[PDB]
Amino acid sequence: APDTSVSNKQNFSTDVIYQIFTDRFSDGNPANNPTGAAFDGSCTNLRLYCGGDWQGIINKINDGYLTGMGITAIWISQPVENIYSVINYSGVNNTAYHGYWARDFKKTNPAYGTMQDFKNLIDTAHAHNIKVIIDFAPNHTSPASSDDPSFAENGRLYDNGNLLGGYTNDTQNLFHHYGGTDFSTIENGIYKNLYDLADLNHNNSSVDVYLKDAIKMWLDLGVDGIRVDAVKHMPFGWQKSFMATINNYKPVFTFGEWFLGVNEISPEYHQFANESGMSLLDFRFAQKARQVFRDNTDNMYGLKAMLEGSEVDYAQVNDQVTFIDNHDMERFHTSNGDRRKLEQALAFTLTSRGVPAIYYGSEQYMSGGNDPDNRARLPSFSTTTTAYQVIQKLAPLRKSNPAIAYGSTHERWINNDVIIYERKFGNNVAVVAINRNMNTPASITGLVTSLPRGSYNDVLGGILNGNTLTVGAGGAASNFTLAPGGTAVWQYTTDATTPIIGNVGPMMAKPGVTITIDGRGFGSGKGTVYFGTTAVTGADIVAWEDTQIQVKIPAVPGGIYDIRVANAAGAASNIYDNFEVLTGDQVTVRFVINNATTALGQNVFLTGNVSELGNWDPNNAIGPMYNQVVYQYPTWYYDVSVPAGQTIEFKFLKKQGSTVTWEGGANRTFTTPTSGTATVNVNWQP
Amino acid sequence: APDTSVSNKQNFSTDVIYQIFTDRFSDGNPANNPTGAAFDGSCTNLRLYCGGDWQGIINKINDGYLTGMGITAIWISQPVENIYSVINYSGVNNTAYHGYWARDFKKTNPAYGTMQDFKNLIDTAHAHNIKVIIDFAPNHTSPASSDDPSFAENGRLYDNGNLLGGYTNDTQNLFHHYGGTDFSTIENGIYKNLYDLADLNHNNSSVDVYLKDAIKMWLDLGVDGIRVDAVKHMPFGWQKSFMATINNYKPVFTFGEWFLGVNEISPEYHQFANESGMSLLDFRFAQKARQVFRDNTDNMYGLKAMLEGSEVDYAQVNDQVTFIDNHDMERFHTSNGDRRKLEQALAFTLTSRGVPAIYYGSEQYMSGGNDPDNRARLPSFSTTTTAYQVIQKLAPLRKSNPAIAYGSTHERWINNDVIIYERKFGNNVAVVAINRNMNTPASITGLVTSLPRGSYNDVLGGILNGNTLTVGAGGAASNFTLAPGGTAVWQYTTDATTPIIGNVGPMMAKPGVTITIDGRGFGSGKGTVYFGTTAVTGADIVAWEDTQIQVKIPAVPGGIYDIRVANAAGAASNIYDNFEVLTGDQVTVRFVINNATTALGQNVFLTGNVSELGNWDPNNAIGPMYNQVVYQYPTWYYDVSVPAGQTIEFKFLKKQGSTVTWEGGANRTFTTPTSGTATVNVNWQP
Ligand SMILES: OC[C@H]1NC[C@H](O)[C@@H](O)[C@@H]1O
Ligand SMILES: OC[C@H]1NC[C@H](O)[C@@H](O)[C@@H]1O
Ligand SMILES: OC[C@H]1NC[C@H](O)[C@@H](O)[C@@H]1O
Ligand SMILES: OC[C@H]1NC[C@H](O)[C@@H](O)[C@@H]1O
Ligand SMILES: [Ca+2]
Ligand SMILES: [Ca+2]
Ligand SMILES: [Ca+2]
Ligand SMILES: [Ca+2]
Repeated sequence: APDTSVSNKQNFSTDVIYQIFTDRFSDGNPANNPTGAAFDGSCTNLRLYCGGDWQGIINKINDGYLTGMGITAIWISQPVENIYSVINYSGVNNTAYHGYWARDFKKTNPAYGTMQDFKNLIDTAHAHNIKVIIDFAPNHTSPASSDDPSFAENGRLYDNGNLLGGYTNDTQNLFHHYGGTDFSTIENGIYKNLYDLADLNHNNSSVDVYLKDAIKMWLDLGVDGIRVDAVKHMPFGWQKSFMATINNYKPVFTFGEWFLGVNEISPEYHQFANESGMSLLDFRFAQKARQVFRDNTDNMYGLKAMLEGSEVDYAQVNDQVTFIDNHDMERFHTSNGDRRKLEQALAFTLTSRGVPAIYYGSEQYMSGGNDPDNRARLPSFSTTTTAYQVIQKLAPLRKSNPAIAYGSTHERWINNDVIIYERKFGNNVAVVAINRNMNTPASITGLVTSLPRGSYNDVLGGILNGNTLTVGAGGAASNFTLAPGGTAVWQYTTDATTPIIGNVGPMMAKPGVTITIDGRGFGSGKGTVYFGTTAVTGADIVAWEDTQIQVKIPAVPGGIYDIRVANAAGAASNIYDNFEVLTGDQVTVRFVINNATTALGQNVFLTGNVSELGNWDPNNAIGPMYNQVVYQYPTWYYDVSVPAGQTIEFKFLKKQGSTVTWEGGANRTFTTPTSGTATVNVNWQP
Repeated sequence: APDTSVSNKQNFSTDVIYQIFTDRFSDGNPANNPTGAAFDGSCTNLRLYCGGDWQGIINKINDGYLTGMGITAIWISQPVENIYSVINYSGVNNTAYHGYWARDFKKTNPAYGTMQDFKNLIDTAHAHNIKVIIDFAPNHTSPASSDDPSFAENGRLYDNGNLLGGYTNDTQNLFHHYGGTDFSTIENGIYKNLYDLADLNHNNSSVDVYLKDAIKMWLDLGVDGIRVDAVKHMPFGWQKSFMATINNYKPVFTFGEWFLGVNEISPEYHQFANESGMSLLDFRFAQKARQVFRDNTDNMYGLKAMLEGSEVDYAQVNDQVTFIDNHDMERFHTSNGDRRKLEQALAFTLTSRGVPAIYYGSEQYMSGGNDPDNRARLPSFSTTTTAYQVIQKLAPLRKSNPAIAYGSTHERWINNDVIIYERKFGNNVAVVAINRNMNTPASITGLVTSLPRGSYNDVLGGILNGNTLTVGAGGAASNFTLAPGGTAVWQYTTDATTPIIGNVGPMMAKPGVTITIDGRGFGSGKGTVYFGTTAVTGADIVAWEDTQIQVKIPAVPGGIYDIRVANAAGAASNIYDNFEVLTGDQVTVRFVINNATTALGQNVFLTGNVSELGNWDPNNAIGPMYNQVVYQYPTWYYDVSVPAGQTIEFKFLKKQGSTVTWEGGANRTFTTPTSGTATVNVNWQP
């Protein structure tokens, strides 16, 4: 099937995501509305249920509101049954309208709909070529107090109606009981509770298996993507075994939320995007885009530096989900802010690298502060706003122009207020020019592009005051004045003769899994896929066509491989690196080491004989291990994804700067479980 | 030996070449000076001999003039015996002072020195770590008139004293007798005479073998590089067999001259750089640098487009020889024009990609128009000009900082008069800021670089009004004013932990030849070199150290290969592409096809079964063939380098866009000569 197909659940760069708070979009079925204290039909108390549901989204796909805008994927609230309690927090009543307070991950939230309503939403979305992404929040169940078991539903977890347990009297340790986080360390934020939310214990085998069975059920119902809540707050080794469960079963595009503030660049955030098996909401993009287009706290050089820097720091930049606002920030459009600012920031996001997400109601110029005020019901379904038309004109280019979906980003002209950038993929080109200054025109002289000679018409049709671009010989444009607030997009597409890989999904899986390689120029006849120097041909290539190849991962040793395609004529593609072949299915094992005393800046790590443990390489060792909450120094601990059902060999080490101190003695051995978790508890061998 | 060693004859990106017109630099031996009418000791008449010789160049290496400037390679006038005639062109007397009128390619020009002086020059240069490049001009001998055999020496060619023949009564057909070129087409400029120079006929086996024995003789005398004259004027297929003779024998850096005018971008020029086996004087760079820093006929946006476009169009941009003026251009500095223009442009060239060449006397601010006025005797040997000091501070960086020798070029800040670019190779960084505006300071706000946080001294120590750069977190530099005319260079080096290939030489040779791979991070232990998927290890790697590997080309089929290095730990490098493995030694064969009538825009091409003939691929066929001068339409002809001593199969095809029309019949076979040339004259087969 081609790369742009709705059946491509693995890669979303050709898509535009519309993020819906299900309760706040459309009430298509009033019979499923919560009653009494839990419901507010006027939606003026934004902490209560207003009535929006899966039938309302079906109705808006059907009548052309969503499809008219060019949307090709929707991201909805977590679908699972939530608690029914109305919680009073300091006067204000609060309900689970947002879908984040789960009680049963195997059932639906009936305010949103039934299992049949969910099936009908999947089938309507697919019939209209829209992919469906669901939130999934495996970190916690709901607000709970173990001291007061009558508060809310005491964080209770059920498995298809069957009670597994609550927070009070948790004799099975389904939950963490360490108090609440103060967010001081990443360790602190993982094992302590977020606010009053009952923290699930993923080291408990019943919790691990339950959540893995639950995600497979939603994959069996046809979902096409997953957005994981609070990835900063769950053990990264458990989330890698969770991603291996998805990828080795039915791989679908998965991304998480790790919040970053203005000007925060975090190593851990970039490591997580690069090594977890999921991508991230691109807060680095979003925060700089709001500084340049909204708050004017940075200029075009800051935007350029973010695009140039992120291209390097994210191993797969085409998988990162970009946005200009969402449920965790003030709405981009403000009361006293010019609407052209929103329109430009949307045109920039839709033409930039990554997978663009638009927060519902952006096209209706909704304004509002932070939660709950950024989640008002959307006030209108007018299809004639400039913002609606901006998305309607640009969002189809992700499907039709491979340069927009996959290309490189090249700054061609810049000054403090103007950027002109080019996206390029093979011979496909798009050029975007943005003047954020609203009172001064920009004189553009000396613009060179990769466009062939011609008079290119602005894809926006002059609605954001764009103009035609005349390109002569050598891609040189004739000079022009870009209007105050001007935004224009120019493009050229052709068929590629060289194979070029634009995206690969999934990025981590065991031998025998089919991955999806998307791009252009592969040709019609089956050629060769290289995983390192290993060639895969014939029957192992499950499908081959010019924009997409599906191929089985060869039985190569676990490790990181470069992927390369050669078409039937032997012409080879660019290399798409950082593919992780797993040793096999994964389980999370907690490694605990006692009596590992360290100096200042010296930390304990783990390594061993499988790729999952760094293959005995100190530079790739697992850690630094943790040593504050579940166990305290000099005992260190860490939850690590490792191959299931096999005897691994390992050793601990201390590292400080360039010095590695290994444990002495014989190498340690451990036979991992086939599913569930296990704990290894040992003592430092000098 | 390391990449920066004087013994690395294959790659010159760590060098700075100083171009010397031997007669116009230093007369170190007055006893070898031409006498009488051929000589002007005062060098007032710039068309006569002034006395400069190889002993004068030895004296300027030994007294510290050249070594003090940081020069690491000299490029001198053609060393071979020239005609002795004083030619009178319309009253003006003229001699071979420039070395371009050869009469014997196997002897030295006596005015420059004996064989002994040449060997002493090689040894003195090498002892002082200077490489030696010679001109070689195999397109012609000298001014000749077949009608008047008494004019000049009638272009006579000798072979070590034995007359091979002259232009009048050329019964052996050593020369072309088609008249002079009008430069209307490439074909016209190849087979007709340049002005009155007796054009050699490379399809004559005596000429072919003589010129290849002559070059081999000079490689045996120890020369380190060859600059070939008039590459646009010899058959490209003969030039490729000549380059293969060099590269399969004693590979040295070879580059040619193909003139480009202002704003001229030629596809044939780039195709020759990429496919001939030699690189080129980078006229594209030179013309744009002059437009921006000398003439003001373009601004920094055009310089940016030149850097960014040349990156892509040259398959190996690190091998192109850059410059701002030379023997075929008016001097960059004008009579009492602003010296800071020259000083900024030299700084620009010394810190940019490729191999920089400085024309002698640039450090003495010599001015003058076109030939012979740009070749005056240099007027001073002062070592205290600002220009001498600029070369001295920046030239060593090509040896010490691999980002300047090999790195990418990245514009980081720009406006009409200011460019700030960054060179990067691994984590080595150099950042250059240039304000060409001589009256307006520039406030640089928003500069982001790859430099670590800290303060950086301008490497030029303020001599071109540069300043200290303070870099904070994120590579963001503090706001500073770049003075009018300000140029500053800031850098950071640190050792490469992983393999990075910066250059490969030669780029075209047969199996068994040793090639030189230069870069950083290869480590001291032998690793693996890949030519495609063919791993080469052990005894086939002739030498391996951290900055340089020498390895023998494996016995793979002829074709274009990617080269990649993996150090002993298995970390792999970037891919260096476009390496051509030849099928074997090369001979040039003339292919002639008669009765090949074509339509509007339909042309004849040759293809065949060796890689040299495109391997039957019509998109890789040799052509379009020629049909004007040696043979006339509908007879087409072409001189093609093919493997020597074997039976090749071939066919002709006609192409008009995408329609390929083949000859009928069984494929033609020919057994190529082992040495010399051959002609295949054949009839179109329907
Ligand atoms: O704090 C990050 C994450 N924690 C849990 C909250 O329920 C969720 O909405 C939030 O986005
Ligand atoms: O000597 C202890 C430690 N040293 C280095 C070896 O690679 C590793 O296998 C061993 O466990
Ligand atoms: O083609 C330019 C070139 N032509 C050939 C001439 O010999 C040389 O003097 C001149 O520089
Ligand atoms: O297709 C015509 C020509 N092409 C290439 C084939 O190898 C040769 O055998 C054939 O005659
Ligand atoms: Ca409802
Ligand atoms: Ca947690
Ligand atoms: Ca002399
Ligand atoms: Ca010629």
